Amino acid sequence: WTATSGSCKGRCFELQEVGPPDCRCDNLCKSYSSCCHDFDELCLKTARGWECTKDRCGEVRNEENACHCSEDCLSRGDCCTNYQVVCKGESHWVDDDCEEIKVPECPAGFVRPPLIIFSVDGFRASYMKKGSKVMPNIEKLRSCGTHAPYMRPVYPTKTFPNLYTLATGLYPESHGIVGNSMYDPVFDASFHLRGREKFNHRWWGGQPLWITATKQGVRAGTFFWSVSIPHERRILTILQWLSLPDNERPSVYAFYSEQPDFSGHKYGPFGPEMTNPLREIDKTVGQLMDGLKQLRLHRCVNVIFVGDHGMEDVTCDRTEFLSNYLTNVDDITLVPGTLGRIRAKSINNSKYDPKTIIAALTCKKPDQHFKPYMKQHLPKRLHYANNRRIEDIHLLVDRRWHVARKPLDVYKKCFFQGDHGFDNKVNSMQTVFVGYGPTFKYRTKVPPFENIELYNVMCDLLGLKPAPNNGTHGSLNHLLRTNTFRPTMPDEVSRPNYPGIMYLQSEFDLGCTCDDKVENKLEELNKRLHTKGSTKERHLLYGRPAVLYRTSYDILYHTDFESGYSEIFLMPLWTSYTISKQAEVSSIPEHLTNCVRPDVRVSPGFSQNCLAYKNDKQMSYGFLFPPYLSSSPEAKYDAFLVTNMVPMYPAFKRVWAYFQRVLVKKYASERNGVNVISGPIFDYNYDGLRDTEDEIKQYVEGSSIPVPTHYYSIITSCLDFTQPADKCDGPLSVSSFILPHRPDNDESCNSSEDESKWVEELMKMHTARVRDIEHLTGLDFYRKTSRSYSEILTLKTYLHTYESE
Ligand SMILES: *[C@@H]1O[C@H](CO)[C@@H](O[C@@H]2O[C@H](CO)[C@@H](O[C@@H]3O[C@H](CO[C@H]4O[C@H](CO)[C@@H](O)[C@H](O[C@H]5O[C@H](CO)[C@@H](O)[C@H](O)[C@@H]5O[C@H]5O[C@H](CO)[C@@H](O)[C@H](O)[C@@H]5O)[C@@H]4O)[C@@H](O)[C@H](O[C@H]4O[C@H](CO)[C@@H](O)[C@H](O)[C@@H]4O[C@H]4O[C@H](CO)[C@@H](O)[C@H](O)[C@@H]4O)[C@@H]3O)[C@H](O)[C@H]2NC(C)=O)[C@H](O)[C@H]1NC(C)=O
Ligand SMILES: CC(=O)N(CCCCn1ccnc1)Cc1ccc(Nc2ccc(C(C)C)cc2)nc1
Ligand SMILES: [Ca+2]
Ligand SMILES: [Cl-]
Ligand SMILES: [K+]
Ligand SMILES: [Zn+2]
Repeated sequence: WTATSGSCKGRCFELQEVGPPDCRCDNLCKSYSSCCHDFDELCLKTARGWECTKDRCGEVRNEENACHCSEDCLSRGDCCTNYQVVCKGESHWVDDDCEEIKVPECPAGFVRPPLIIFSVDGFRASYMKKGSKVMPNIEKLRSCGTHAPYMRPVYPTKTFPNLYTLATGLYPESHGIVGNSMYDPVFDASFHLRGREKFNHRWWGGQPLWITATKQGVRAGTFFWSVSIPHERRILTILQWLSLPDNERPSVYAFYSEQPDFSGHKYGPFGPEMTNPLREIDKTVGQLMDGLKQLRLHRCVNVIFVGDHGMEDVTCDRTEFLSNYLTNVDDITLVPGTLGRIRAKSINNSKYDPKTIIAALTCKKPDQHFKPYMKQHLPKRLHYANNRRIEDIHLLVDRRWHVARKPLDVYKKCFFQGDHGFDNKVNSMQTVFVGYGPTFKYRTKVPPFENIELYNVMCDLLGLKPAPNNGTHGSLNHLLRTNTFRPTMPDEVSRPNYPGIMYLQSEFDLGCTCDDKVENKLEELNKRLHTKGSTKERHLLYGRPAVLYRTSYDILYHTDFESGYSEIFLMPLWTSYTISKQAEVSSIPEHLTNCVRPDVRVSPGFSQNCLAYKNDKQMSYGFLFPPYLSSSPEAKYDAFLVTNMVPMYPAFKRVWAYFQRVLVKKYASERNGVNVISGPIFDYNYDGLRDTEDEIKQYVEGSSIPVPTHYYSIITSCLDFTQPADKCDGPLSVSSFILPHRPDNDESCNSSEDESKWVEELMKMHTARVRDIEHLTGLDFYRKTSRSYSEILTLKTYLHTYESE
């Protein structure tokens, strides 16, 4: 019930929300069917339109007008945005030359430059170039301010997940808005686009920017706009709020546009119908900037022009139907479209089996346009699993396609030409970022970055301490002229042991053998030097990784590689080695094929054993530093130490062996040498965070050797590839991956072919940021470089995407 008989008289677009049954006058009351009876008349005036014309100049104020051209309008804060232009000989903001904003130029009583977030739904990154002719205001913001070529959205590349990631700095699995549609089994409640459930606060986790601001004494405009409020009214409402007295005036505001997403769905991303929507957004930007100029705020306000996701060409004829795959189609519920999520239709049906559903969906047709995954097998860069609202079974849908349950769903639910939702690495889903204002840099282009980073910067722009989130605070310092956040490196928690030779060979009873007895002060001085770290500078280029949790581990030096060996997990946490452009690949000699060697620096009790691998019929083993890359026959023996060995399913060894034998050398060739850090990851509860030992669900049979869920590598070289990786004077270049450690290659439909046809494609799909590896390992990389710490944070958030330009 709402007592709609109250009135909006002097309450139009009020900032405090009133609770039922009192009637509302705020910018969301329409959406709730709760506005006062006189809201339209009072608050949504339209008379005479939105622009001053010469004849209205100095009019007598008529309060019926949508906006005003009378002399008192600047004091009242409610002129038409073109008032000064038409009536006072002023120029439109877009016509003025740009001039650097070195310091905020604000009216008296402004405590800080306000922040205005101008968000545009469906605004694809390439519209900045392709549409540039018809967007002069947006083009001026972009060229005069700070801009990225694109900004990466979160997965799924849907509206609400992305807008709420913008507002919180959190992945969707952590903020809880994991799609535009959801079922929460604990609430037994469903969230949808249409309806009222979605307004219930229990869906919405984390702490969005408006709440962060309010808790710390910074007032916020209400960010959400009901759809029938016209854009011109939204802009005039923001500008009016900006004329409130100091004590009442918000410092942060948002505007939202349903365009260009609305028309992109109907016409496709580049339909000729798309020009008009882009012109219209531009005109809205021009209204805002003109309105700020009138208020003397155009060199005071920081403006962020930001999109949520792009738009791809997708048509009804490109739908895959689960009825072409599953016999039991009526026993499942599908969340359909540009992603798939599958769960059981009834929890009372115990003949529902996810394994047989996955199998029926796996590489069943030559051209199949979606790939099924248990959510924990999805690429870790998507961070899309650790939420009860995310169904165990997921379908990653190819760009340009939909998945649906049955054909009748597509014509009794073509009607559309664009859609979005796909993998957040897809070019068509990339969106835009421009920052313009005193706090942003002048005419500066910055590299693409991820939208989870923006919340931190929005907090910096408003002098707020960000709530805990998934941005890496400091990684976007290079966007800002001032207000940078000067992070310190985390403190190492565990210091390493440096074991010398402490064990005789016969103390080990590991069931390992090696043909290594084939056997000098010239050479013997040298090997001692190597075991004490004499080549450490060559193989450990950026310092040892810091261990940021409590653990027991040893640093182990060798000719060709250095490792941080965990006595708790019985394997290295990290292995570090450098491969020059000139390095040679060799084979594993015939006599050494099954060689494993006890490491006399590490107790038997803290070593793996070969008997466990013999007894475990499913599990084999691999090496972190690859024997193929040994610098010499004698050095090669180091690669077979039991302390360089890790458990690997045979299927995964096909992947690993190809990476180590072929690809590392290819990279050293292309990049002028590479430094590699490889190691295991254990994320059995799929939370993106390192597992403690009591979370491990699987061990090599009969032993305490834990089995990794994933293997990572960080591959660093010099950004200026004219310098070799080990003598780089400036910025670095990095690519990384987190490969899932699986007992089959069912993910790779071409896996029966030679590794050269499928392995690198797998690795590309599992590309990662150094930062993703840091969360999964509790390690901190790049601690000793000649680079600024902020620049290193940016490197650590880098994702190498493999998309074309
Ligand atoms: C991205 O950034 C985010 C934010 O920094 C990172 O997420 C954080 O990770 C922390 C570590 O996992 C986690 O800390 C836990 O918090 C528990 C208290 O949680 C409540 O309070 C906070 C603070 O306001 C609030 O934010 C939480 O909100 C969550 O929950 C509701 C849903 O219930 C949602 O509205 C919201 O969306 C959010 O959900 C997300 O997180 C939860 C987990 O909290 C997931 O279940 C969801 O899927 C969703 O992703 C909460 O309202 C606290 O109680 C925990 O402490 C337990 O564990 C420690 C171990 O050290 C132990 O000391 C304690 O005793 C306790 O154990 C007890 O519970 C156990 C499990 O139930 C049980 O086994 C034991 O026997 C004990 O009884 C813990 O400290 C923090 O909450 C989240 N924060 C957020 C916002 O998500 C995220 O990790 C980053 N991602 C990456 C990859 O880096
Ligand atoms: C009410 C409603 O349902 N919508 C969404 C329609 C989805 C349509 N759609 C479906 C498929 N494709 C497109 C409208 C909406 C959205 C955001 C918003 N304000 C806002 C501004 C800034 C921010 C961040 C940037 C801080 C967050 C929120 N006001 C209104
Ligand atoms: Ca974990
Ligand atoms: Cl969805
Ligand atoms: K075995
Ligand atoms: Zn859309």
